[PDB]
Amino acid sequence: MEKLGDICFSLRYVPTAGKLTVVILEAKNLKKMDVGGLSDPYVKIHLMQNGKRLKKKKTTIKKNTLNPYYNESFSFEVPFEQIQKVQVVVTVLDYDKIGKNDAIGKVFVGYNSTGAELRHWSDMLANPRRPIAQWHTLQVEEEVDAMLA
Ligand SMILES: [Ca+2]
Ligand SMILES: [Ca+2]
Ligand SMILES: [Ca+2]
Ligand SMILES: [Ca+2]
Repeated sequence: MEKLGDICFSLRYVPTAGKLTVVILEAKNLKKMDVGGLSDPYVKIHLMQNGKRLKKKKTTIKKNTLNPYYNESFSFEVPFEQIQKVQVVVTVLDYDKIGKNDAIGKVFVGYNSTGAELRHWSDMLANPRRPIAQWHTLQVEEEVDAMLA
């Protein structure tokens, strides 16, 4: 579908600690969202269960780059009886000094995820020994929101 860029993040889930850790690592080949410029990307994470947004986090903003590096870690309290139902939604947006920020693209992993998104989630569930990083193709916001609704 649309060439919007790719996002790399790691996942780890430790049931005895009830802790899900998501590290936003880097993105690549992001779409330009500023006329006569590049983009000023930041990343949002939503933790969702049953269509309800339970937690939200945001990375810092990187100026003028289509290939940002973050290495920003976020942790979430998720008990073992809930982990199978959660969705981790990752959105890359372009910060604008004036007006609304511009969503570049979005992806989710977790309950009801598909393809490489499901694979990453499954790998996390099987291997709490270490964080597992994987790249993900960004999709247009409208498409992902439809799959989450
Ligand atoms: Ca813009
Ligand atoms: Ca800026
Ligand atoms: Ca901008
Ligand atoms: Ca704007």
